[PDB]
Amino acid sequence: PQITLWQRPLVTIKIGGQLKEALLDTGADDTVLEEMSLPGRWKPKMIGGIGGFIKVRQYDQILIEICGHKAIGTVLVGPTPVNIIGRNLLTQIGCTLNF
Amino acid sequence: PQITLWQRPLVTIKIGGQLKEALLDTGADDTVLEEMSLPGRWKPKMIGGIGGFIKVRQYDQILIEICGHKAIGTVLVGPTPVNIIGRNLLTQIGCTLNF
Ligand SMILES: Cc1c(O)cccc1C(=O)N[C@@H](CSc1ccccc1)[C@H](O)CN1C[C@H]2CCCC[C@H]2C[C@H]1C(=O)NC(C)(C)C
Repeated sequence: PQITLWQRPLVTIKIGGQLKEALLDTGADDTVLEEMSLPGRWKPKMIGGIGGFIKVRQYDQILIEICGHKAIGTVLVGPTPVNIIGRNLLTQIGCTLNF
Repeated sequence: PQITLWQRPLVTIKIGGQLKEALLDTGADDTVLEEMSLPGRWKPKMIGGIGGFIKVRQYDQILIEICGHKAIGTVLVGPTPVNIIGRNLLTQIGCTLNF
């Protein structure tokens, strides 16, 4: 798809069998989702953005579908205001910025 | 142009005759630039990112040129680590996310 930006670029993703809405974010290096239980062992991690750092659980090799495209990568779970799909998964689905 | 996301999408912008590097961010609703003295009055404002809120100065009707493309809109100036070009300006240059 070609997504314009007059509105936030939110899309439906499927992860752990659940549908969730998430923001395509070229400014985020990582993918950070709201608190949820995923299978797998996880590692504590710290990530920062404007405002500061937050503690997150790092899950590796998680399967996630973004608008039907499959991606398998690291997903951070923690107290984010909104679900964010960062560059580690946007590259996997072949997403580019264009003008 | 088409910018891939292997690396952070940093591009050259020009504002008030000064060239600067800035991040194209579909996740940012606003444009936030590193501290700088712009003429004009401004309004105080608080914006939140991942770890919390920061105080910024809002300036209106600022002209920025992004890869030869002019945009004019509100810019927030505050102690950010990187200049962020948000959606309010990205839409003006016809920037789309494509996959
Ligand atoms: C989540 C994340 C990472 O995993 C790794 C690197 C950066 C980020 C990150 O938070 N990036 C942000 C840019 S701010 C930024 C700060 C430093 C470096 C690069 C970008 C997001 O792209 C945009 N970010 C998306 C999202 C983050 C959760 C809170 C709600 C928005 C807030 C918005 C944001 O911060 N907006 C401002 C107007 C304050 C700029």
